Amino acid sequence: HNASTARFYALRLLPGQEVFSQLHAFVQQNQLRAAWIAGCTGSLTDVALRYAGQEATTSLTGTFEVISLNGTLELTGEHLHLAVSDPYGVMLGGHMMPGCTVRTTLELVIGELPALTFSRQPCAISGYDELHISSRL
Amino acid sequence: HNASTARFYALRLLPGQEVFSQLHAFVQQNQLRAAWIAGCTGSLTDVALRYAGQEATTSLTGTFEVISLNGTLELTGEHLHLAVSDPYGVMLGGHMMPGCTVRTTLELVIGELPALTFSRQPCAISGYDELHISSRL
Amino acid sequence: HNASTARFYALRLLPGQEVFSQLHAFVQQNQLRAAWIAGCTGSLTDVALRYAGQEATTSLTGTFEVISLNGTLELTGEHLHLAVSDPYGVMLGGHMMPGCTVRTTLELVIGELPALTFSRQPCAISGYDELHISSRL
Repeated sequence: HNASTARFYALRLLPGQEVFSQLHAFVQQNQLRAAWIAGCTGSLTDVALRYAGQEATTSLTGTFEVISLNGTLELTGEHLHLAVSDPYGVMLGGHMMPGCTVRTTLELVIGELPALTFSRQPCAISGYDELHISSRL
Repeated sequence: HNASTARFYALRLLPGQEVFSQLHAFVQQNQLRAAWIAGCTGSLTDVALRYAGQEATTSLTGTFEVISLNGTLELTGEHLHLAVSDPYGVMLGGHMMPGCTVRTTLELVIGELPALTFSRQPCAISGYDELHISSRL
Repeated sequence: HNASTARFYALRLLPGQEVFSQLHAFVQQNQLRAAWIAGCTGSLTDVALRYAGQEATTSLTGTFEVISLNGTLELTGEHLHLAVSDPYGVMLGGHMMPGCTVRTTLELVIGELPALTFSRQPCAISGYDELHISSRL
């Protein structure tokens, strides 16, 4: 039924740290196999996003607040989306890429589903490696 | 105290599937009585949103990334909000309506609160059927 | 490892209620020490946001839908971000401040991490009081 209890972790990233690398380090340290971002708040200086249907990554630098950071992650993969707001309330969003740097802080609550395992397997329909959910066993 | 442990489900919707119908099918299959979207990431082609205070639904078609999908759902009701971003980072958001179609994928982590039951009961204050939380018992 | 199980609460705020005060009342009533917004949907009339890097709070009044409300909260502190959409799909976001009032409803699922305790301690790096996570014990 792809059901499972959940174990949660709370963490705070520091100024200057790059988000993707830190999330991967956390996933590795705790050997998370089926995790997702359950909650997130903070700020960024550098932002790296890949807009819908775009192949290239867009790099931005400024004063940004993280409005939402959603998605799944595991030992060998992830799929995260980010939305940020600037000093005038304007928001931008897309597929989060490596390169986002913490401004003052990034608070996160990450959930792990012990009974499941996430992997990225080729989907003949979309043509990309998509989320595959199987029992941890 | 309206407190409860939570059971989580992970799922992936496929290209071409309509979100509301699939969420309802999942709710029905597992007989979820007090669920909420704990995490979500993906993409859409068709988007159906009802903007703030509007009576009519706005239908859009294009290349969109799902930035956030939040809300509650249960056997006989739901209340979900969606935010999407286009190929240029521009975002749009509102009350999600039936009609949103998956582009490449939609990854979801849904939580269910076994000790509670969600229902929609008339609120003399707002004038609409609002979320009512009671013990599962 | 800053890990913990989670206990969840579901609640609905009423028309006219101010969000910060109600969240604090809920935190106080249940003596929550390490909580976060796990899910949220609803509408607002008055919106109080502090944009990225800004010192002053921006006050708005109108017809808004809550697209996302994220962040942590505890007995003596909180850090929440809000994103809202107007009658034309336009979104605005920032650091949520006291002053946001419910329009028709605000549905929330709040998680509490029993094994942890959140506090705000001075960070010599950012220069502000930041999230500090310690064991509940």
